[PDB]
Amino acid sequence: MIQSQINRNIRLDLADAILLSKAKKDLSFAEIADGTGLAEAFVTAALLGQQALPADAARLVGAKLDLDEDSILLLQMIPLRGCIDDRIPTDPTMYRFYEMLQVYGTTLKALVHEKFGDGIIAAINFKLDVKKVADPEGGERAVITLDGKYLPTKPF
Amino acid sequence: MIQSQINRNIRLDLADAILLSKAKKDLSFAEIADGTGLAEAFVTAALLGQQALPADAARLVGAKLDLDEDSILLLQMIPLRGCIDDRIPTDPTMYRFYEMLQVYGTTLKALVHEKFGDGIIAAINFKLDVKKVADPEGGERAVITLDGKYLPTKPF
Amino acid sequence: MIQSQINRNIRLDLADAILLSKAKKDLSFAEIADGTGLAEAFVTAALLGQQALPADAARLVGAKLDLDEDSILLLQMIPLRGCIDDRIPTDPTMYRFYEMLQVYGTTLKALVHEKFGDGIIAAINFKLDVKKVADPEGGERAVITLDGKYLPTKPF
Amino acid sequence: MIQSQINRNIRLDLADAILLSKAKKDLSFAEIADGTGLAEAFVTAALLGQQALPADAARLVGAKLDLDEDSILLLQMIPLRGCIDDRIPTDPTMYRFYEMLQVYGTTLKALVHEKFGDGIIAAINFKLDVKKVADPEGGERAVITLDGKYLPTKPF
Amino acid sequence: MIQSQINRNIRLDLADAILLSKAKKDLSFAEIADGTGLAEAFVTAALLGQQALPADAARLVGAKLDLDEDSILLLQMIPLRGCIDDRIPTDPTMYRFYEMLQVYGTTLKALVHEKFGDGIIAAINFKLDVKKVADPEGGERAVITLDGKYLPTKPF
Amino acid sequence: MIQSQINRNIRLDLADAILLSKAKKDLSFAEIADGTGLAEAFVTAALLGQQALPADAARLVGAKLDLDEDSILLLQMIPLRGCIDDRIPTDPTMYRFYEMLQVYGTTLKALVHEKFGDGIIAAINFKLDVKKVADPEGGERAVITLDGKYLPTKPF
Amino acid sequence: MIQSQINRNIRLDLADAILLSKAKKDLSFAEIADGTGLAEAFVTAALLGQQALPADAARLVGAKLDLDEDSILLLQMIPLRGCIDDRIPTDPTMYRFYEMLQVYGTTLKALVHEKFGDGIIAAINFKLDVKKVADPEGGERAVITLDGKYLPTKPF
Amino acid sequence: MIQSQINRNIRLDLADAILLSKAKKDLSFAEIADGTGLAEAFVTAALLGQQALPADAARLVGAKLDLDEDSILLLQMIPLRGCIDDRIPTDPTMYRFYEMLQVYGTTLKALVHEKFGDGIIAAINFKLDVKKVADPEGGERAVITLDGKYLPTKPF
Amino acid sequence: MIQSQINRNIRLDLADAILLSKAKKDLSFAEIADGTGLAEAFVTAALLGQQALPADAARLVGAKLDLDEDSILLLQMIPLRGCIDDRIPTDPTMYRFYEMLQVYGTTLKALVHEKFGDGIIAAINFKLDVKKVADPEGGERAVITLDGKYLPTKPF
Amino acid sequence: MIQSQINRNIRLDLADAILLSKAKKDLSFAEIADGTGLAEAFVTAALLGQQALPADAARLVGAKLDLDEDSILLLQMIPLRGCIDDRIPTDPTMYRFYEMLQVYGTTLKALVHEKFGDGIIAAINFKLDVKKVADPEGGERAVITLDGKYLPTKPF
Ligand SMILES: [Cl-]
Ligand SMILES: [Cl-]
Ligand SMILES: [Cl-]
Ligand SMILES: [Cl-]
Ligand SMILES: [Cl-]
Ligand SMILES: [Cl-]
Ligand SMILES: [Cl-]
Ligand SMILES: [Cl-]
Ligand SMILES: [Cl-]
Ligand SMILES: [Cl-]
Repeated sequence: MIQSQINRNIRLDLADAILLSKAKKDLSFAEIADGTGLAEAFVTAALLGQQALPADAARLVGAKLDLDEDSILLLQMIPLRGCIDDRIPTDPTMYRFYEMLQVYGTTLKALVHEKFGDGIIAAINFKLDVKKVADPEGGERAVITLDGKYLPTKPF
Repeated sequence: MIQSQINRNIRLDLADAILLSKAKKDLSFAEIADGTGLAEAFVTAALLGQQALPADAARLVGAKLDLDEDSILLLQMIPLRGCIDDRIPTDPTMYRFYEMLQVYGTTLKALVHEKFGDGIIAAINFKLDVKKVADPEGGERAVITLDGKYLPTKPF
Repeated sequence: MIQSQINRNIRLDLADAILLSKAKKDLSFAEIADGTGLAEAFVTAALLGQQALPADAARLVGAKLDLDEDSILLLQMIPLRGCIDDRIPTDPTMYRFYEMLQVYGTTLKALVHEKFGDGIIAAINFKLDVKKVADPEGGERAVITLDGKYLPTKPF
Repeated sequence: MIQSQINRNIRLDLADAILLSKAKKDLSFAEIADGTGLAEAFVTAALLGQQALPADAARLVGAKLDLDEDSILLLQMIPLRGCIDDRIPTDPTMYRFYEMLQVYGTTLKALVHEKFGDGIIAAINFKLDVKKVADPEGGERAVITLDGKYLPTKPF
Repeated sequence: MIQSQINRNIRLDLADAILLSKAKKDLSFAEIADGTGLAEAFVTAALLGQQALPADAARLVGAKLDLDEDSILLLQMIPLRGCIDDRIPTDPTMYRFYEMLQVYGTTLKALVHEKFGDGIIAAINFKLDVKKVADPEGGERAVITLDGKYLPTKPF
Repeated sequence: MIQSQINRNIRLDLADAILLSKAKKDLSFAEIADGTGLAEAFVTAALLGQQALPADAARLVGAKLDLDEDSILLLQMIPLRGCIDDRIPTDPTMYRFYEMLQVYGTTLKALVHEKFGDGIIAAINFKLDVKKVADPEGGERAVITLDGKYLPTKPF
Repeated sequence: MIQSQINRNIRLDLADAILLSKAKKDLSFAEIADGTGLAEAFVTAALLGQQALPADAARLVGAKLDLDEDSILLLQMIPLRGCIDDRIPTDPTMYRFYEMLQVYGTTLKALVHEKFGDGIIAAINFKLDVKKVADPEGGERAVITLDGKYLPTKPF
Repeated sequence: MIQSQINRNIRLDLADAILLSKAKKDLSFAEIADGTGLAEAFVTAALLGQQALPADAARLVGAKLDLDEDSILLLQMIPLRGCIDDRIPTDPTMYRFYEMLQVYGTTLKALVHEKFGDGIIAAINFKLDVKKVADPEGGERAVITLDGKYLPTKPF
Repeated sequence: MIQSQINRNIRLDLADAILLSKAKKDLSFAEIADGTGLAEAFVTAALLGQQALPADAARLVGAKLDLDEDSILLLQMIPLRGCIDDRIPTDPTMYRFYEMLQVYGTTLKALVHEKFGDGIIAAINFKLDVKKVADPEGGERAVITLDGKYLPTKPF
Repeated sequence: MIQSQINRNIRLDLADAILLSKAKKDLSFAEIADGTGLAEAFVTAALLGQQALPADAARLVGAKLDLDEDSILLLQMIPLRGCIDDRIPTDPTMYRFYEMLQVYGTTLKALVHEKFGDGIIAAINFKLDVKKVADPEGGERAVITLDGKYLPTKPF
């Protein structure tokens, strides 16, 4: 039977536990997700309390990280999502994504309405991935793809 | 000589005037940007107060929207950026981009550090893009790609 | 060509003009929405800045309210939605719906997950109606129906 | 004799324990409420810290969840209600109910005054329910019914 | 037909106008309410944007204050209530009532539940009067009576 | 020697323990205060961290509630007052007192200046009392009286 | 008859106009207060929207500053007090007094209780003066004296 | 070698421990500071986490309060200063000093600039003291003296 | 006679007017400061409402920018300082300085106490400067130098 | 394999422990950083949770401070940065750097755009150092150098 959380601190504390075990075992997120049949961003997000793992994947990551049974169960619960401590990130890495909203939020709105119509790009119907590639002017770049579904707002 | 703003309200007011004229003339953002040599997201963002147009682009868009001379001048000013009214968007379309941060912000941090290292993905050396794609299962999918430069944080 | 707003105050200013004209004419929202083909709540929400009217409806309600051409155009724009002045309503009538969230939000989460699964009840895919019924104990009750769609969240 | 709480964290901590036990036993909220004579939304809200269970119900759910006597006593306390961590939900599932307020709050006010008069729809003399209904265009529709008493505001 | 407001600033601007007129005419609130059939606290709250005057009262006070026709109509509108500028009053005289809540809010909760039960004392089914009397120990006291109905919350 | 607190949490944690004991013993606040010579509102407020008990009273209530010695001493401390978790109550019962300020705060100020002059009604030389009175129309009325000293502000 | 304000911006806008006229006339607050028979700090506070002038003082200062009759009437109103734009000062000069509270607030409380007892030092029965005193080790010191009455909080 | 804190909770937790000890020994702040060579307000502020004691004074108060060696060491650390839980005090006694800022903050600025010039009165080079004085109208008066150095702001 | 402001909006409005004239005349901040005797950052801060200009400097910049007499007088007023619209900058260029605080603020504290002792680095007895330097690895380095006087906190 | 944190409290708790150990050994930040090959501000920031140490540095500082293996592992994790408890520093020493932003933030923006162009000085590409200098007029000054790369924002 599906089970859900209502207080984020339970799964966020579990996340800190997972991170220590991961560091102690010198593991990557890529290798923890290996063998789950699930994308690295989905599995990572679960570990960090923002998604629920199916039972088989919870058991597999739990074995990797030497987690107890209550931890393995908790990873299968539907989370109380929200990873930002207090609404606006303080961490520079996370902040940049917030800054994108500050600079391009209204442009994204305007061009979503022009290209798709009145409604939204779903934050629920998703796939997410992060790639590193060379920058042609030197150095490296991130190409992060958010693959969402347009959901129209229509009169009733 | 470069000129810059310190109060966002001057350019956001101009954005509202620009959008009324745009509506009255039944124009798209695509056609406003057409002929400027500048990307539609860049020109859009400038009309909306979040980038500076070079003089020739400001004159071209100003002729298209029947803007006055002070307005064309204002569009060339480096803006006081920040499009969100009060920190967290109230608008559902814009809100989804905030919710993405709430769900995936720590995952984005985690994967950036794993794949690139310590530092940030910069959204000044950056361009965002929205593609319409047919969902193979009915409806339309927005693929939003975020491309920024990795700037490392290194010991000194 | 679709047109969109980015600062809520343009349409909220128009809303207050609408309400003054409506008061002088002694109009009801039911009568304004008469002949429109659209639900009372939908049209009312448009007048108040939170939905867009199709051109014919904008023309009709604009005739009823003696609106000028710019105002009729404004009602057809996709709004920057967000009706609450500063996040938490001050108005008692409005505040009761917020209090509903303070008391039942986590219950709504838990029951949505049990009945449907991981995901959301979609705020954009919608219909809303307010019905006055008799309270058998004396007085009246409001029955407010929120008719939404379940959108699942699934591993990838 | 009636007993009340003044800090929500006592009952919210109890909720987290209830949820871990419920998950360990793979129970649904529907079955926990079964045998209690009380609506599933009512009982669920109690477990989650937002309502008080009568003594018979507290004992009955306490038996099903293997709760100690202090916990069964706590469930009978009149709570310090307020389920949202910090005013605006971060969790997408709960956030959609907040967003309905941001889109429709003023419409709800305007139609309540039109149909009933000055005053409020109460959230104490109130019930809530959630029904699943197949969308005739594929998938599941969620109908949420909010039912409150009208309480007039009159001159004095 | 009943008319309502959605933005407090319209009625609060009018309240400032009413206060300048009242000051110019050197009137009291007691004098303004006299011959109205209505309690000074009700009429005063209406002038200050927090209640709706019935038509007869509105024209009466309108004549006294030399108000224009739009102003007399505005006074009959159901307000967007909320008199505090930003949530916590800055004014010492207003602050003291806020401080009563900070010191005695939980005691008020506890004693309401003991004396009446689970529920609220409605702040709507109300009447309010302020009296000045001698303090037996010297000086003057305010006796402020808040007469409201208990509305129970019962299991459902 | 008088002793005072600077962190409310010490007294608020004690309040919770007090409340658990009270419930385990099925005591009322009336009965806890009976025998102490001290008003029920004062004794209750002290238990909940908002007033200081004299030593004898602290011992009397400590006996009744089976409290340890550090707890009996803590009840005698002058508290760091402030019972609201975060400024605006989430609890419906307490929120109603906040709502009364949002509706009537400016009217209270206006009538206080009219009746008394410039200054305040003191929340310190003060007593609050709650009295049950059946409504003529069925059900109960809460008549709540706020009685406070007027303290003038005069030119210097 | 006494008159009062409910929106600080009326008196604050007047304050700014007073300040321009004062600067145009190259006047000091000392000189403006000369002849009123009222303290510098009181009269200054009045001009800045935080006290009420008696009529004669208001006519005197109004003559010095060439205020119209509406302005002189406004200066006699009991203000809606609160001079800080948004709770915490941004101005360094004003900020230092806030910093004094951050450093010494709990010490002030502790010593007040030790020296006087439970209660407060009033901020209404209160006079203030700023005095320049030569500093022995070079420079100037300000000695700000806060002179207010102890108001006990007693059991009842 | 000087030692400094960066998280206030270490020293604030220590202050609570000190206060329980002080209460258990029925000591005053005046007694605690005797023999220290330091002003009562300074020593008290140190115990409460807002100043650092010299080693000899830390040892002396440590002995009086029966503090362990880590605690005596902690008292010598330069604190992370800021005694207000959340920016605006809830406690009435502390709140009065905040209200003084809200009433007189702009007057303080105005008179400081007039008497001294552009710059600030220091809250670092700062001595303060609380004196009890009888009121010739009856009762007791607090005279708080804030004695700070003037620090000018000049062009560069 | 020294003159001072109490509401930042007067000088911030003037700043926007100044910036428009500066843009129309195609002037640099270096050119505006030319001839004044005053550092670029000091004069720029004055134009932007954060510093007062000596009269001769005000007259000079006023001539260049074609400002009226009232405006030239306003620039001589001691401002109500604080340039950030709402506490945390939204603009990326300004934000980086805030983020420096979030990353290195506790380090700055720690190293300041180590090198100098207890107290502060003043922002009054203070100047800053921005210098351009070539990056040998390509492009340009900005070296920002913060130079402030150490002001000790000593026991009293 | 690189490891990263998502909850600052883990590293901030470590920082408090480091600071107690450091005080017990009477250590300086200079001596702790000696021998690491890394700058004082960099190593200090790492101990304080705002930078990550390489393995050899982490082992070296951990030997000087008698840290356990888990703590040495923690120091090597990329942190969740953000040292300010709640956005605006309460501590005077840290606050002065915030005040620098409030006075000069817009000047910094304006002069960055004039000297460099549109874009940012990157708060990541960094070295900072704090230098103690003789003040010619008497006392000491802090010279703080922020050495960052200009990152332009260009049209596209
Ligand atoms: Cl990925
Ligand atoms: Cl695009
Ligand atoms: Cl509770
Ligand atoms: Cl249901
Ligand atoms: Cl009355
Ligand atoms: Cl009572
Ligand atoms: Cl006022
Ligand atoms: Cl003075
Ligand atoms: Cl003292
Ligand atoms: Cl410079």
